[PDB]
Amino acid sequence: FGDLSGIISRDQFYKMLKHMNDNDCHAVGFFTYDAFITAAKSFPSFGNTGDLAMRKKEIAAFFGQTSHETTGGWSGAPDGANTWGYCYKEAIDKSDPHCDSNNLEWPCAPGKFYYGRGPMMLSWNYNYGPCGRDLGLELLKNPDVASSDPVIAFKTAIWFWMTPQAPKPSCHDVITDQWEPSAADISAGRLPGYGVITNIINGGLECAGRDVAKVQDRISFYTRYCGMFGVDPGSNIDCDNQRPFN
Ligand SMILES: [Cl-]
Ligand SMILES: [Cl-]
Ligand SMILES: [Cl-]
Ligand SMILES: [Cl-]
Ligand SMILES: [Cl-]
Ligand SMILES: [Cl-]
Ligand SMILES: [Cl-]
Ligand SMILES: [Cl-]
Repeated sequence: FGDLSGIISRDQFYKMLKHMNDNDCHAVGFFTYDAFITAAKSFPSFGNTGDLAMRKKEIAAFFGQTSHETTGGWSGAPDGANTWGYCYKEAIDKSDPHCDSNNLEWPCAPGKFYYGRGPMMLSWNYNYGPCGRDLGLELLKNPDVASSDPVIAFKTAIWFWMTPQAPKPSCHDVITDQWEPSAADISAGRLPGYGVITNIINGGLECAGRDVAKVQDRISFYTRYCGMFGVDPGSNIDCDNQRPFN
């Protein structure tokens, strides 16, 4: 129980991530199926909640979102932009420390930068802190471990997926039909669906029509992957008519 090898095979993993080992990509040989499988064993509920179709849809949504975060695709890329997931393992621009001091719980270590790392492009002291505590890693003091070890990389992404950050539910709860939207969520058009997941991850900079291009890219990866798993993507897939969470 908690081994996802029966739900997603090695062959499906590398077909999804068709171009991640290409010359045009940057984390060649870094993200492996073995690493993903190992990481997932640490979050037993992930990919093991609901019936077969639900389990597959969770994996499709997780890869849809992380593919976008790490994408190196472009219009006219070989086999389509939605085949270029996992091309990066961290932010290109590493100049910003990403240290937030408002309502500070999580100390920034001097000379350390909390730019995007790993499949979810985990950023900011207020993510590295609780993630490191939950995983037993000193991620604040050494945030580069999240991009030097593929299992750790995946564990940071799955941690993010599984962890609610009020008022946002976990991505896991949304995709497994466990999230009960508040009446504010409903009046805001945040209905359960992949669109809310986009909203959780980066809604402030993308949803309500703020960046249609990025949202469309998230959706293209997701629908491709759903087609490969033979599951239905569902409704409320877009977030252009949703207010961001805050
Ligand atoms: Cl699991
Ligand atoms: Cl492998
Ligand atoms: Cl596409
Ligand atoms: Cl650093
Ligand atoms: Cl949008
Ligand atoms: Cl289905
Ligand atoms: Cl559908
Ligand atoms: Cl919407």
